[PDB]
Amino acid sequence: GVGISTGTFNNQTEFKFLENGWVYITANSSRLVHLNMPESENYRRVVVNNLDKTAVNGNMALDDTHAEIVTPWSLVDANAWGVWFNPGDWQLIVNTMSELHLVSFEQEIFNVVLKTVSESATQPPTKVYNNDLTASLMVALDSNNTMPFTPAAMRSETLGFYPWKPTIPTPWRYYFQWDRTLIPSHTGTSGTPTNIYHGTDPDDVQFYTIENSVPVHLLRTGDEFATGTFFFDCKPCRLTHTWQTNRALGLPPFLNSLPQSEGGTNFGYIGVQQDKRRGVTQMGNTNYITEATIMRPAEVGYSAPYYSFEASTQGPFKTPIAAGRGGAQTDENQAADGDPRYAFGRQHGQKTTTTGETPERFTYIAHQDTGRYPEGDWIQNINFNLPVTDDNVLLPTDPIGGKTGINYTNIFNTYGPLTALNNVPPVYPNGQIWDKEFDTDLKPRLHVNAPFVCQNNCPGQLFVKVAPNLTNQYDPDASANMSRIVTYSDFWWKGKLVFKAKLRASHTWNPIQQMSINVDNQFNYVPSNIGGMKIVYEKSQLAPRKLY
Amino acid sequence: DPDDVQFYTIENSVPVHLLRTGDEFATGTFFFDCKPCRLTHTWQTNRALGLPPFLNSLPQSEGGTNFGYIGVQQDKRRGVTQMGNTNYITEATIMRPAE
Amino acid sequence: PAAMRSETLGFYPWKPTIPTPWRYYFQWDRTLIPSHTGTSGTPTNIYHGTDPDDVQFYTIENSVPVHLLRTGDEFATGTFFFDCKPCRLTHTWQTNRALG
Amino acid sequence: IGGKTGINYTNIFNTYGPLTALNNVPPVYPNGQIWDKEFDTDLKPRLHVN
Amino acid sequence: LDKTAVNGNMALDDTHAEIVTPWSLVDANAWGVWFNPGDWQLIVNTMSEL
Amino acid sequence: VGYSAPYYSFEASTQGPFKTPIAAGRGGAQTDENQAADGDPRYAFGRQHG
Amino acid sequence: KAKLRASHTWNPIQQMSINVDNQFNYVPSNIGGMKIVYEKSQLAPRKLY
Repeated sequence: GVGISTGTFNNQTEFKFLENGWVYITANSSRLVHLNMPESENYRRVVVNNLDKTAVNGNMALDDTHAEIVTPWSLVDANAWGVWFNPGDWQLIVNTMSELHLVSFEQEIFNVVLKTVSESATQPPTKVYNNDLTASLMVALDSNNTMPFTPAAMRSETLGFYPWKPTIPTPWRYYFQWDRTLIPSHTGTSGTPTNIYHGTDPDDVQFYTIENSVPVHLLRTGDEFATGTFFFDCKPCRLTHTWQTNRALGLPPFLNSLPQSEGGTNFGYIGVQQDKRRGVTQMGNTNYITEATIMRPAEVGYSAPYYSFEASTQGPFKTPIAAGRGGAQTDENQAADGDPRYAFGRQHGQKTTTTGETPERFTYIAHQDTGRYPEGDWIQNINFNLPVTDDNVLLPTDPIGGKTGINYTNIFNTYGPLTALNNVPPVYPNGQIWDKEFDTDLKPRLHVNAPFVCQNNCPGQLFVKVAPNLTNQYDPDASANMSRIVTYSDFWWKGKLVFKAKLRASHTWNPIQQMSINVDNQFNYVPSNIGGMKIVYEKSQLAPRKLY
Repeated sequence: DPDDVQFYTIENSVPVHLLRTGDEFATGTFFFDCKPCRLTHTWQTNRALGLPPFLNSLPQSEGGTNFGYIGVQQDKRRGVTQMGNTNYITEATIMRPAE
Repeated sequence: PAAMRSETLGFYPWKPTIPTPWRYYFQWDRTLIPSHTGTSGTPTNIYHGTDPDDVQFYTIENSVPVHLLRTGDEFATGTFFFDCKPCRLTHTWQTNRALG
Repeated sequence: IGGKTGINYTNIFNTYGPLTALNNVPPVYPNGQIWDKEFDTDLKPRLHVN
Repeated sequence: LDKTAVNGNMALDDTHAEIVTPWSLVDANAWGVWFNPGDWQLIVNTMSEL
Repeated sequence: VGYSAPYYSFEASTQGPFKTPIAAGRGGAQTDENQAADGDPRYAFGRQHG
Repeated sequence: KAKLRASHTWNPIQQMSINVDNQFNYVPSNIGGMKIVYEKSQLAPRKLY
């Protein structure tokens, strides 16, 4: 029936508590989605090459060169934490929960409406909107994962986070292979290094088309679409942060003299001469046992070359790392590498009533201190003669290559068989939830963008398109653009994402750190005098957990 | 080093079959447990993982010099980077799933 | 694990042994910029304290049952079963130059 | 390296990769440790040195 | 601070924070607690894996 | 077989510098105690333990 | 034991084929000389992510 509804709005979060301290969290999300017909119906192979920016010696990190295929479809993405949780629900979770399992995901398109636009061309402009009871909306769910995975979170291009604001899909595009050579330079280098785009190797050509690879449904106003329930197989995610670094693992030394009266200046003393002590050290040629030299079981965290850019065929890129600075939670200006910095618009958090194309940004400083403090590291000769001398110690202030701004910590890697590290914390709201595992034979131990990893497969991407509404004047033999009736679709999209969490328990006398509303953040959770919302970022691993 | 010495002899370690001109020896079927081997290569590098940026201004006519453009000033862009101390989002700087 | 400090039980049955005073680490933020015999002045050697988000004050009393053994009582832990991987009592000499 | 006459490239060098074959630590009688607890981290070390 | 204030002694750092409890720990996670030299001789000379 | 590491690397974190642990020590050090170097543990102990 | 390949894309992928620049590498010579040239294995492409 033309006038029969095919679905119901649902944005409730239901916490069905269950035996053994577990809780099934079913996140419902609903959105009115607005879709226009594509600029063209043709798959386009477009190449970007910003030789102007990189021609300036010293700017090679600004290389946007690439190739892509701009498809006539659009992508519906619900893979951001802000499509399923308001700040209250996130508080409930990250305060009262310890672990979080992804269970299932569904989505369905319903109440499809297609309209047409006609313009009068009268001296005072005016235009009218008419419904189409016969137009179709093309829907395609790529369940076999034949298409490339393009998680729109990276571009802040998922659906909106507000249940009461309409959203739009992202015009889907995917990469096309390309070679590219860009020798790095510096301000003051002569001439111009080789900055060349060489085209595409035939070995790597892959042109995917939804029409030729996925079933498509011609939905009308009285038709509906559902995906079916897809069950995840991801490893559990932990909502608690480890704080112990290598110096905080094991049995501390016995104190042979303790403070007699309380006070910040009354320290205690081990009271045993350092080379006369007892214990286990891997430093085999020295008798000194000190907190910096006592054997620890393994290593927490690793050092990586920071602000390294590596180059492969496609061009330079940055080397990713698991975590950033340790103890940098106080200041955003000291985040440095590792910690992710998000930029996004009014759909995804920025005060919806702001003006201008500048986005809103922040840097996520995680609570887990699995990081490094490069200005504290040093190498010294094996002979370990103390106190050390200039020639036998490589301080972070010693230039490498004669460059005063570079030091060995920039080129210094320590990931070995003894490394231990954690998965990336969830980022709310602008963070990804799940990411596909690489189809490489040997796999990375984690991903930096999504706390969960699809071990085998994870849900297909939903593609939408407004079916070509053709004028009578159509001739496929012409090279000119297809004449089309201006058409667009407002359709409701509903999702159901199921989690499972475990309720936390206190192991300590002291209380722990929790999310709370306070006067310094009161107004970030309520609409303004003109209805302008914003969703600020939230931590996810407040409570401490014992590493060892 | 004496502690590392290992001298082997076939005679003292394996049963030896004496095969005359009228004899034959068969080893017997062996069953492997090896991991699968893929006869396809992977062309993507870090620069080609994920969703490309939306090209605000596509080309209008074909030609070797007719490149597309993104249209948004780099410091003014939207997305994610691990370089937490800078606003620039670029194809060389944007976060990628792994390496 | 007391082995790291050589504070485990003794190794002779005929010599009595003492237990070790138990302690555990708190959380301290501490910075120390390395130097050499030749650096000028004194680089930062600062202790910052504790960040409230890493504080964990455990007590035995509030976490574990306590058994009050008088001069005629006994306490048996109960058998535990391990799940470790095997250890080898043999070594490898082959380096890369000796493979194949 | 860096002009320090007693620091050579081998001091800042790492050759660990997808090809490293290495063994577990041998027991040390009598001051060695017998067992250890695995760290409660999401990604865990391949061996303990203790 | 006194020891580490001397330039070039950073390796001798011992600073830390600990909780001193009224409890004592019984630890038998060492080899000598269990095996005498003769038993070790036997295990290491006659056994391959443990 | 085996790997190289930035031996006697000290790495700083929130709690202060620590020595980057390595799995195994030198090769050929069995013939000279002066070349024990990193990797191979050194045990210090008392009259309860040897 | 192997699995046959499918075609996930519009384009034709690369394949090994005899061509005039390489035909004589697979036939004996007038004096009976054989040679076996090396052949690539992973000709077909696949999507990584």
